[PDB]
Amino acid sequence: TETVGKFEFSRKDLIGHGAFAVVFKGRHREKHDLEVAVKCINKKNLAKSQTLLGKEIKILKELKHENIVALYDFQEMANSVYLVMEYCNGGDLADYLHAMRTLSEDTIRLFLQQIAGAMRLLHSKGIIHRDLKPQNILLSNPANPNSIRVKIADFGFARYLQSNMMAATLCGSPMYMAPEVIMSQHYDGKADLWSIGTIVYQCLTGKAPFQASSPQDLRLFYEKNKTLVPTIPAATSAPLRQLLLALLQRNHKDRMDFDEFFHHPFLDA
Ligand SMILES: CN1C(=O)c2ccccc2N(C)c2nc(Nc3cnn(C4CCNCC4)c3)ncc21
Ligand SMILES: [Mg+2]
Ligand SMILES: [Mg+2]
Ligand code: NA
Repeated sequence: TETVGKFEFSRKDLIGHGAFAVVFKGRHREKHDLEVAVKCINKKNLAKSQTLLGKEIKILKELKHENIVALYDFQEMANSVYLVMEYCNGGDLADYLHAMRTLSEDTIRLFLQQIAGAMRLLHSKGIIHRDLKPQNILLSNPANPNSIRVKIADFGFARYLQSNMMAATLCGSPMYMAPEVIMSQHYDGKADLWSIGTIVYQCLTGKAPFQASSPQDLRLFYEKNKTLVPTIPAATSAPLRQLLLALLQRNHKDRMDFDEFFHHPFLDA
């Protein structure tokens, strides 16, 4: 049993691992019924892990929203870092999609309304996420789709981007990266809208809109297709087709912007 502030956890209760973080289920030391998740360094990548957890604290201490994973407390020292975070009892969207195969349009709408709410706050604060993918969309059941609450997670790659500036750091997951990102170009907040389009498309169809054998293959594909149109099933509703066509636009200047996204007809219906 380890303690971090008024919280505790055991390393027996592993609920996630990646190259740059390990997450354990834990609880409040006084109110044992209050569940939390404690994110820790992965010692196999100590320096980068330490950097990314520190960045996540910096960003999440400024973001409070029902559709963003909460940061209850944290502890940073010279040689260790811990985050005490919201425990999402439904796991991730990736596992949910694997089980369901595809989601209904109505479920996609409910989830995307929530993602949109979170994105409105990121956008108003001038923050870009840069690692949106189903593994980083968590679910919480307060077990039918109307009651599922979605939370964007894993803000270790997120940054402030001033509205007249562009980012250029290569980060994210290649299958969810906007063309401009994977092509090593400058990008802005609209890169995350491409990622969201990709997630929506994957929920609808069970596949990636642009399949490739490797990251390199995907990049070459984007490079050689200056006009790029996703294959959308004919049976798709007209508003969802319109949303996907506008999000999955190769050239960022032309892509759907945040105001259009937040007010898109698909999200009313
Ligand atoms: C804070 N945090 C994270 O930063 C995060 C971010 C990205 C990806 C994973 C994370 N990890 C593991 C997180 N995972 C959970 N919840 C979670 C995981 N797996 N499960 C399953 C399902 C039910 N049955 C068994 C347990 C429940 N909440 C918060 C998490
Ligand atoms: Mg991130
Ligand atoms: Mg961009
Ligand atoms: Na993609």
